[PDB]
Amino acid sequence: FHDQIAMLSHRCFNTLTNSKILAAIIMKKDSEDMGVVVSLGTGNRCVKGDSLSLKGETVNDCHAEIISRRGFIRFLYSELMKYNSQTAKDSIFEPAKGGEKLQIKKTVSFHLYISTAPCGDGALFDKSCRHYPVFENPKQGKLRTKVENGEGTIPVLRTMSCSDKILRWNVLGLQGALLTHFLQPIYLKSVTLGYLFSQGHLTRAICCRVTRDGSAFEDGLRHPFIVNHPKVGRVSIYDSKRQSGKTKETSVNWCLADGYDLEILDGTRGTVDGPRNELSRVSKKNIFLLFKKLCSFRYRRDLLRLSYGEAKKAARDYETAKNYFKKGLKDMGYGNWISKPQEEKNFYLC
Amino acid sequence: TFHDQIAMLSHRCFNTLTNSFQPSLLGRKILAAIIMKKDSEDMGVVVSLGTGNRCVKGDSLSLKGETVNDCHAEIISRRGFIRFLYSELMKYNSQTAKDSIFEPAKGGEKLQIKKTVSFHLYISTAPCGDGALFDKSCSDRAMESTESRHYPVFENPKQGKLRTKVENGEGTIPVESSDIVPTWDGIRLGERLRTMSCSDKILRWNVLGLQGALLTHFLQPIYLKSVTLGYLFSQGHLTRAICCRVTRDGSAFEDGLRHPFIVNHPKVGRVSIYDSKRQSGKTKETSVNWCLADGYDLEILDGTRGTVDGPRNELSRVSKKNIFLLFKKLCSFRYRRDLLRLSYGEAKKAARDYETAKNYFKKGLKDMGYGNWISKPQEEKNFYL
RNA sequence: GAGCCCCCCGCUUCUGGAAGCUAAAGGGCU
Ligand SMILES: O=P(O)(O)O[C@H]1[C@H](OP(=O)(O)O)[C@H](OP(=O)(O)O)[C@H](OP(=O)(O)O)[C@@H](OP(=O)(O)O)[C@H]1OP(=O)(O)O
Ligand SMILES: O=P(O)(O)O[C@H]1[C@H](OP(=O)(O)O)[C@H](OP(=O)(O)O)[C@H](OP(=O)(O)O)[C@@H](OP(=O)(O)O)[C@H]1OP(=O)(O)O
Ligand SMILES: [Zn+2]
Ligand SMILES: [Zn+2]
Ligand SMILES: [Zn+2]
Ligand SMILES: [Zn+2]
Repeated sequence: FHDQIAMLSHRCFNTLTNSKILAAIIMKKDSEDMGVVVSLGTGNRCVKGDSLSLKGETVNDCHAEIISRRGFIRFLYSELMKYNSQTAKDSIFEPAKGGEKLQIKKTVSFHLYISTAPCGDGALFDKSCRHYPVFENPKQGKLRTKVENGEGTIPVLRTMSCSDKILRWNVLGLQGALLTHFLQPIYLKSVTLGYLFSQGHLTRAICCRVTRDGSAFEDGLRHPFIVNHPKVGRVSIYDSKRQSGKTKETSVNWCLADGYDLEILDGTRGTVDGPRNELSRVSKKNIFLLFKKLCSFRYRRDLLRLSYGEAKKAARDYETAKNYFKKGLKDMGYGNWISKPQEEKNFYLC
Repeated sequence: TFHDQIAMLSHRCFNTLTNSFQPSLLGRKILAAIIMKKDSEDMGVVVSLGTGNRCVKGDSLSLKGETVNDCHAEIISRRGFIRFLYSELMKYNSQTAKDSIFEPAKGGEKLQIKKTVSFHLYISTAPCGDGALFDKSCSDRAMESTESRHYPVFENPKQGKLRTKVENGEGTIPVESSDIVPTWDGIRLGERLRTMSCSDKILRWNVLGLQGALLTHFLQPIYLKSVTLGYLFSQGHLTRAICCRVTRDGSAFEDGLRHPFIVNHPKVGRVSIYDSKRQSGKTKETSVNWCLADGYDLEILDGTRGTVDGPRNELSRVSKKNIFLLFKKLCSFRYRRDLLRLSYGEAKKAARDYETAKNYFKKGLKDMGYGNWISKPQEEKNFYL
């Protein structure tokens, strides 16, 4: 099953780049349907403190998984644009309970593919080493933050590892805070790894680290947020020699609604590769514009007046679930999750 | 001491140990040995032996200290010396204090080496790094100079720079403006693993001691007295490589260091004539270890993986785990209950004096202008037992 | 200050040999 996911992602990337560390998100309409790559990203770098922007014109994490999520979010905005009464049947969204929000249809699902293991708790193992998590040592399961000048992470202006962010996705959903105003949380059906795959430490890293001490965490999670446990798999055949070849710091991102227009960024700074230093299309400003257009289209003038921080905090349910998940992580002994100052998110669109 | 004696002792010990073993040890090799001399008329006895020319890859590292991060001959030789020191500390007691190489120091808290006992080191070639940036045609002639005063030469700024043996690369490259921070998952994901050169390690021994950090609980630092090389010897290069490069900008570094930690200026020497048969290619990866307490037992390791060469890839007796086991045994024997409840990293950090000296030495190396020391990921030094 | 090539050093692919990569240390030419 995961071989088809990997080959689909590789074929899509090769076709788009005809004119590597590569992640993709794949939406499979039905079991018989092969599936289509919907979001695609590459990169291995993260910006530093000097490239941090208060007004949010720079992507603060050019890693592959993060940028694929940010392409998938743009794709979801596009699909919400396309939704109407006439095209309701042919879309992937259906009315949810209460009629206040839409929701993803049952048959359509999403899957994630990463060429290598996420940084953090997904590659803490040696040759010696239903979910089957592994908790043999006290140090295992701790939060780790990305280090500057490298792909690695160190245990706890600091950016959490890819594994911790995948855990946050598996608890609070993929859609983020803003799309909660119009959607229910969406969770990955499966996670596929190309290299550096350990079953015990991947399932512990992404889902099961909050189920170590029993089911005392799920009960406190208000619906519809759940502790997702996606199916975890590996590619059947793999390259033997680890690839140590030097890797460029360019990041390629694409979404299904963009046709054949890839965007290239440099992870050291987080802007489009060019002398003019164009604003990235996966940046905070473009996402806020896309949301304000969705709100204008949906006649929800209440959300227009809110800035990025105010609109993000407007989703009471999502923010309460986020705070509860952070507190649950701090309780079990994993260190404090770092959040950037609110002045970064307190920007008003022009 | 007459260097030819050190070389003959080392090679005779090797030949006797491997006189009738498997033919796989007939390839080219680099040999290092440590010799101890109890008095003036002592003929000399080998107390360690190591070989090999490789290191581990970034993939083969271990999170519980079950691998050896290096296999260069001098490194394995110093590890064997550490094992010998542990065994000799085991044998010590009140009855056999005179026959032992140790004597009580001021206050009796920690032992020290007898003033009549000395240690020498022989390497079959020049140590990699700052000690080998010159052609074999630059071979100086052997002179029996009575004076012990070194003669370092600082021809260019590039000389004196620190350097690492990168993985899957050729040569010995300085600590660049490469700010790649060594991390466990980062190295696993595919970055380059950089192990420090043997010349830098020998400088570290001369400034800190050959006993490491754990042994400093029970002993004062142990220093070397002579280094004998069998090829690629140059006085002005080797002297700066091992001990003089920390004294280039005056003696202000010496007064900063705190007794019993002091710089060491061992007598440098070269064998009378080199063995001209030094083939460049065909350098296999097997490594050999031998200590005095072992008797006739030699440990053969595959240098690429850092484990015992065999299908079972069992533990190496020079690995960090076995050294920690010996430390626990000695702490139990010496009624040191407080140290018995600490981890490897904390036990090394328990010795305030050695840690302070090591940090000061690294800071002095960086400030004076030779780069920054490259350390293994913290998840690899502080392991789980 | 730029460009080119001449030599010694740990890996992959077709007992031996051949090719390629690795980035440092000296040299020559315009
Ligand atoms: O860009 P992402 O990596 O996908 O996540 C960012 C951001 O994380 P980064 O700053 O590391 O990029 C926020 O995390 P913080 O570091 O700011 O704490 C996070 O959550 P918050 O914005 O609530 O802090 C999230 O937001 P969401 O919960 O909607 O997934 C999202 O923020 P943006 O998408 O607005 O940039
Ligand atoms: O090569 P070795 O002679 O065995 O030196 C190793 C080790 O070097 P490796 O990099 O090859 O593992 C450490 O060097 P770094 O990892 O820091 O670069 C260093 O350990 P410390 O810096 O923490 O002191 C040292 O320690 P010591 O001076 O006590 O001998 C010692 O460590 P081990 O004895 O544990 O192998
Ligand atoms: Zn990452
Ligand atoms: Zn799980
Ligand atoms: Zn060497
Ligand atoms: Zn000297």
